[PDB]
Amino acid sequence: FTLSDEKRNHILTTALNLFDQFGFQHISIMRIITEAKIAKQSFYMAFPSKDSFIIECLDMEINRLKQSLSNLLGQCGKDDHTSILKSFYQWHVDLAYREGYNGTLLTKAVIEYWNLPDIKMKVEDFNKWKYEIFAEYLAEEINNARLRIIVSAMNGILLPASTYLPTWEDIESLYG
Amino acid sequence: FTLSDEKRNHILTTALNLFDQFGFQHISIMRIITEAKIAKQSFYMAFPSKDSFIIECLDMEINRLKQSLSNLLGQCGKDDHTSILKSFYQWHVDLAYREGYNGTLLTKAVIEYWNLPDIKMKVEDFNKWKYEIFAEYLAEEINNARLRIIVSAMNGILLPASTYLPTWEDIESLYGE
DNA sequence: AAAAAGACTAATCTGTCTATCTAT
DNA sequence: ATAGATAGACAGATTAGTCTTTTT
Repeated sequence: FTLSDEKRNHILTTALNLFDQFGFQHISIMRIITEAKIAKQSFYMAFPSKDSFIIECLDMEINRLKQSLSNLLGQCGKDDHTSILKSFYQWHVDLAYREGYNGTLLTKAVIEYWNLPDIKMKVEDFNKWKYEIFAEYLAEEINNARLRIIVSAMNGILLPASTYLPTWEDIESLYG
Repeated sequence: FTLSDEKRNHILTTALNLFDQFGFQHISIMRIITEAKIAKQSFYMAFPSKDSFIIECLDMEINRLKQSLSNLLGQCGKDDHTSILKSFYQWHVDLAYREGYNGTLLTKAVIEYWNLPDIKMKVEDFNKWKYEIFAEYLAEEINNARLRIIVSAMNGILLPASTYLPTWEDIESLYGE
């Protein structure tokens, strides 16, 4: 009748792991219901439809990636512009350089869910946020021409089935 | 027990136009058959299953992307490395600016079919082919640290819901160094 | 015989939604 | 009565193998 946030946040986390491992298509409600040690009726007292459940899962993953990159950049010196560059590269690395990587969860949401314009907007607002939060740290050094190439090159790393990825020493030569 | 190859390409091209705008899991084979104005049994005589049809659809797209890039870089002036880099850049922007872009058809096949290992191999074979055919025309080594950044910046243009696309003058200033 | 159109079916699998059934 | 499990059940679609009729 009123799903507890202990249980409510369990269908979200269980589905997010099932979605990142596989896909939005393969993983069904019945798959998440059993693995989250929950029933089917109580799942609908907090989420009306599956499309609302996918949007809810996307906002949680976007906020997760937001805090993940926010803390990683704040651990370097304000004048150490090279440490911010390496943290930005290693952040895109530990995502793509993982076992069973088939793209980020945000890229999957834009491919399967072109029907809802709010989903592509939610991902676009984060990609713009990732660029602007990275330029906030390095605004007095790297110019906008090189910044757009740095971020676009880092986005090419997140692209699955990509070859000839730019190493850190390759990124080191761009700064100087 | 055999099918006309003219009809074979009609089922293949109809599904490709359906997948590039809607993805693989949205379009069913009953929709592909009804959209191609063909019969349901003629689809199974040529293609044994649905995954065999998808892999055949991926091989046709890669060979299409191969000739499209081989020609665009080939029609450029000989030893005009700047004009080739400009055509290589405008090629990725032309793909990302196509209406209804939710990702490359290769990216969808990789994401939506993680189970089939040969799908991830064919796209990896294409991206490996794309980087090496670019170093050939530029008279540059296959290990140029600049080249690895240029191509990866172009793939970032093909990212779904991308933003802050680098301008041509940005890619020009890199190669100018 | 060859190909090509036409539904059958069947075995399957979901999306919600009903109908209780408790323990609390 | 709240909360949460535990089921089938309506309603669609669905992929693959069957059967019929037909034109070349």
